[PDB]
Amino acid sequence: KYIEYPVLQKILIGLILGAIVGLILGHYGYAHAVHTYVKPFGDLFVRLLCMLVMPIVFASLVVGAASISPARLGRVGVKIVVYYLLTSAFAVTLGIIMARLFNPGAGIHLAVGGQQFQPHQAPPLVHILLDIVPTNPFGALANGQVLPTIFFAIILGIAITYLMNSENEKVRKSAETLLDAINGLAEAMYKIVNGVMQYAPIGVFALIAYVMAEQGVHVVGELAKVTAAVYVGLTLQILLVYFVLLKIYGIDPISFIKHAKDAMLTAFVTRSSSGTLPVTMRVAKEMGISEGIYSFTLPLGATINMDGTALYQGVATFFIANALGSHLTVGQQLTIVLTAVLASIGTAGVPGAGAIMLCMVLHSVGLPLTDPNVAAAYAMILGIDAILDMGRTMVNVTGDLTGTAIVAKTE
Amino acid sequence: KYIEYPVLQKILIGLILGAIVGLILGHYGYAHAVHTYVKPFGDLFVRLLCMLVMPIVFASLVVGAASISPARLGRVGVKIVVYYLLTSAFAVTLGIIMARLFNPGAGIHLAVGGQQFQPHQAPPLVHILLDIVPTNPFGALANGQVLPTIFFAIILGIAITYLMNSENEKVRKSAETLLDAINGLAEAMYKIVNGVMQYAPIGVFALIAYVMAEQGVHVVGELAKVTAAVYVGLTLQILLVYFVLLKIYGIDPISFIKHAKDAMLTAFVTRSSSGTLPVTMRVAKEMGISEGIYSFTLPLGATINMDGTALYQGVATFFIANALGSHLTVGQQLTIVLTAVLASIGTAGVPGAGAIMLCMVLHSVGLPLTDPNVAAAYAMILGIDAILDMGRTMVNVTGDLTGTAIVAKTE
Amino acid sequence: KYIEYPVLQKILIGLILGAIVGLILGHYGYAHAVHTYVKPFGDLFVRLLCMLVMPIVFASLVVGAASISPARLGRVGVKIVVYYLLTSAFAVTLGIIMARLFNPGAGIHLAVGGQQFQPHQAPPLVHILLDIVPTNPFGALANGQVLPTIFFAIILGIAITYLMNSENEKVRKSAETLLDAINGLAEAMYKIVNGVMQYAPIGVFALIAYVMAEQGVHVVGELAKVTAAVYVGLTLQILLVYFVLLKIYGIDPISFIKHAKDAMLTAFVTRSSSGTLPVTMRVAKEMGISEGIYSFTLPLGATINMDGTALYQGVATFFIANALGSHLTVGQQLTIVLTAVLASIGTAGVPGAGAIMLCMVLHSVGLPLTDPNVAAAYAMILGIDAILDMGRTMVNVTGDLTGTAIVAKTE
Ligand SMILES: N[C@@H](CC(=O)O)C(=O)O
Ligand SMILES: N[C@@H](CC(=O)O)C(=O)O
Ligand SMILES: N[C@@H](CC(=O)O)C(=O)O
Ligand SMILES: [Hg+2]
Ligand SMILES: [Hg+2]
Ligand SMILES: [Hg+2]
Ligand code: NA
Ligand code: NA
Ligand code: NA
Ligand code: NA
Ligand code: NA
Ligand code: NA
Repeated sequence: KYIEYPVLQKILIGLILGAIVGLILGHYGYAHAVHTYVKPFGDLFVRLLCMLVMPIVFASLVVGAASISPARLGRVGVKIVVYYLLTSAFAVTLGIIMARLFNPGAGIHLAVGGQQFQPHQAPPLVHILLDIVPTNPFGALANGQVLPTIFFAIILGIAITYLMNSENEKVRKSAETLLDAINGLAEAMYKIVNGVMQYAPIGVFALIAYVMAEQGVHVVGELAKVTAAVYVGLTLQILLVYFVLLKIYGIDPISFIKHAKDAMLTAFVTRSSSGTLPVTMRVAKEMGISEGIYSFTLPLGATINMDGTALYQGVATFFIANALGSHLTVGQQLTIVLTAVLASIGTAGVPGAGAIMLCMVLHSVGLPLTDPNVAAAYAMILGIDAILDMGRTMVNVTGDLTGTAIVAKTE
Repeated sequence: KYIEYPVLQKILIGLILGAIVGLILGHYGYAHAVHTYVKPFGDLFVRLLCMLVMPIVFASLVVGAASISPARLGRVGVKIVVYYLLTSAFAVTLGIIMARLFNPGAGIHLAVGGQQFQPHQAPPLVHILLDIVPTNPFGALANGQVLPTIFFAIILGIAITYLMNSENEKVRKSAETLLDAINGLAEAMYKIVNGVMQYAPIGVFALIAYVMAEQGVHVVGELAKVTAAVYVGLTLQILLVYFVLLKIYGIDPISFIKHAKDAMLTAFVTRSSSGTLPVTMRVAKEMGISEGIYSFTLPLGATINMDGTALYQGVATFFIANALGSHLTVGQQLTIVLTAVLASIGTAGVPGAGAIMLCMVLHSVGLPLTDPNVAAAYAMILGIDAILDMGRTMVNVTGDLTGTAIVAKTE
Repeated sequence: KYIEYPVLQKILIGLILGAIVGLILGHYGYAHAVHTYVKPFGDLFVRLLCMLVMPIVFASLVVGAASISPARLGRVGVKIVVYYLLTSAFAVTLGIIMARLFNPGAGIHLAVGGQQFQPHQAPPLVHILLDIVPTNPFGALANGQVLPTIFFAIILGIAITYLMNSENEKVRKSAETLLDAINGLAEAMYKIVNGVMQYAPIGVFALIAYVMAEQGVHVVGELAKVTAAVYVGLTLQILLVYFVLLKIYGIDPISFIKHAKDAMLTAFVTRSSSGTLPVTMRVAKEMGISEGIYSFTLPLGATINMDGTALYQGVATFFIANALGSHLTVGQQLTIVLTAVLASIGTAGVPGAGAIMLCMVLHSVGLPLTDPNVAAAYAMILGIDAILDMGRTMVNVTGDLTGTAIVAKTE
């Protein structure tokens, strides 16, 4: 093989290179040829990711839950925790607002096979609620059907914690192992993501290659018009959420960012919120942060509190929805906010991360990728993920420090 | 929230309070209003429990099996073990007899939606037997289908034990962990039960509230006429099984019970056979019981040997069956005995315990709760569970001591 | 029970005894009586094995994969590993050639219920490839569907290894447990096989008993005509593969076998490649083998590198195929080679081993045992497994030593 380059550029090459190879084929040799020999690889890629969606949505939440089991965290955390949720809860709320002013997709409308998309009527409100509670975890889990799963995972995780406080040692010990195994399953699923991401370059080249053969050039407008909605959203996040809640705690924002200057750029280029933990802690002290404080929060916000992603999944949803020609009904629209948070708490904080947990938010809100259109749209954002992933990852780290700094203030 | 009362009364309040709120609505505002705003909560409750039914029927038996893996128990146990089964095997056999004289349900007959219940013809005997052996554990397990599951769990558990005797240490160690993880899954599922039971008060209030709006008052007769069948069954258990097998071993029954006086009342009020282990052992010595003897049996009979429940599940089945208008065919009727034992060996020995493992015995014997009628009946017993649960739990503990005392005699 | 004999003979008795009881009923009392009271037991047996097929195809490969995770093995192994695959890869390639000259089954053609067998058209090549990648591991696994499973297992296993090299200790530790649990699941599934094999005597008696009542005596020709294809294949394996690659490394083959004389006969009679490890190592030195060399290879080739089985599963497939009247299309025919290897790397190296992993190779290549014909054919080979199993097991061990000896030469 030999293929050793820095995946980041190593992927941007497929993106920029795929777009051109796609367009030239815009005219000339009809893309049909592309939809036959090129797209197949773009699909292999798309599936390798949906593969993971279940095992991670599960293992990922049983662990996430246990890392917030009230009570199971000093009240030094209770504070920080309430922090992460509200930051992320708002992060998405903001994303929807960007989706509003910016109508990414709207106009990009596609009917794939010639037929358009239409969702199945939601069962009576009563059943929609009772359905969140799986009737058979194994089953619900066995065959897609997210929510039910999420629900069971949180209940499993939070339950495991209380076993750890069990007077009995066998019990206290069993829980430790089981919880240990789950985790690992999830932690192992990431190795797979990282691995898959090594194929990202080829896959991305196929996806965008295809989206260019078809859809003409109009997609470039929508794709970029999407990115705009994201960043103008990410920077708003920081400016309207961070600085606003930093001057609220007598913290100099300006100088603040000058210290996180290394923690941000690091995460922004590596895209590995997790792999950028050391650089996030070095900066922890540098700005006079108490040891027992960033030693606890920075490592927790590395997986949880990915408000940078929550904004992503918020806008991503409206992109798909608008591209298909469907209008999200407030209710499912507020389901995104509720979901995106758990979906973000699910993200691994690695290259693939974000995108993968998007399916979680799509299956919920009725937009199965098993559908020609949805899968056709999803394949677009998944192609420009890298771009959105960078600015994404950066906010994730920021939110952490910005939380750690504020928690110190009142501790 | 604030809600801190002693669940036991805290639930009896919903029961007694729900019945009245139900009847007043007997006349006046037709219960239809109830079947619309009240029943939904009674259902949330009913599902939270069926949820657990699979993970526990599995983890619960893999562990139960390993705790009886012949050989894997001193022959000091072999004795005690043969004891528990036969006590429980008969406990149910007795329950069926109570179901006989007392026809709980019979006359309570309901057709829910207006249609009546009718079971699917059982496949040729040949297939019924071969079917107990799952063709794909994961599958069989994934989507309901008990028996197959039970079967695989026992085989898994008993198998794990033999790995622990493996000369090789890696093998011997692996088995230890895996077995450790399973357990925990089950031990964790109980935390959930306990949790769910914290909702019991609300749920019960809904269930019985509904059963009173409909069915008029005739249900009170059947419900109580059921309780009778149980207790007059539990006391018979003790009197015809315990005292009979106590005077058979030169053990003074009268005085006997005077010592277990604290172990019984304890379990009878806490309803936590497990949580009542310390009080069961304090009494262990008090009556001159050898250390190495109650140190081994009392802790084993805390989970296994729940002959108090086996009687429950025995009568419970005939209640449902009679309420629907179906006559249990001897064969499925003897299936209950065979099932109820494993179902009791599955019970956790906690508040929820009993009822939850009932579904296990229902899915077997063809009475899926996924059915309007069955689910309608089940919802009745599940409403008066607390009452039956107390006298239940008490016999569970008794059987333990009554076994420990006899095993000492011959050891 | 009492039943304590040496399963090996203890089974040959059922085989030889079943055949006679079958034929006498050839004439006289039509076998219909047999297909009603005899076959049912032959089926119980057949299912007990298919039961295991999934849990083992999974746990079995996650472990197998981790035991070859490149890199995760000294380069002292890389050598030995490349060895096992190529030996087994060719072992099967050879089996197909035996299936060619010998047309086991061809002529044995059956239509069970009166209808013949016909496979479902394979989806477009594109989908056949993308389908190997499961969309939902849990699902794919939950309900049969091998390949997808295999694929995920290898990716899980190989992934776990890289977690063990993780700087972080928690990560490094989690992977250890999870990997530990999986293994055990598989190691436990064998206990079940061994157990099931204790029923082998009865089961085999039923199977062949039936195949004799029907099919007349013509089956004896095919059954034996099959065995021939195997052995004349196993001996060719050794002579054309081993001796050829032994004189290639200045190793005296003749004398060679005189030392493995005990390691072979041992494995040949016990049929437990694994249980014959000690006798394989005693011989390790005896022939001047470096400690650090057979201490690493012999224990690895005990589970992996079962080229004796790979030849089995190679011919076994053509037996079934020919018996049904279907011609394996080169492509699925080369799928067998690719599958048989993983299928052999799946075998446990115990009595049942081989046969059980055959289903793995059948589900792949479209020949579900859920089909009257396939299941009818499979039931024949499964009846004479013991015979093929012995000569099988022997080559498995041989390949090990023959690999160890050659790796020492160049190390
Ligand atoms: N990979 C990003 C998260 C995401 O893309 O969703 C990170 O490093 O945190
Ligand atoms: N909860 C009871 C058992 C049951 O209700 O089935 C106990 O403590 O043993
Ligand atoms: N049981 C054989 C393998 C097989 O039958 O496939 C062994 O000992 O290696
Ligand atoms: Hg996906
Ligand atoms: Hg239930
Ligand atoms: Hg099989
Ligand atoms: Na996350
Ligand atoms: Na974060
Ligand atoms: Na139990
Ligand atoms: Na008990
Ligand atoms: Na193998
Ligand atoms: Na071998």
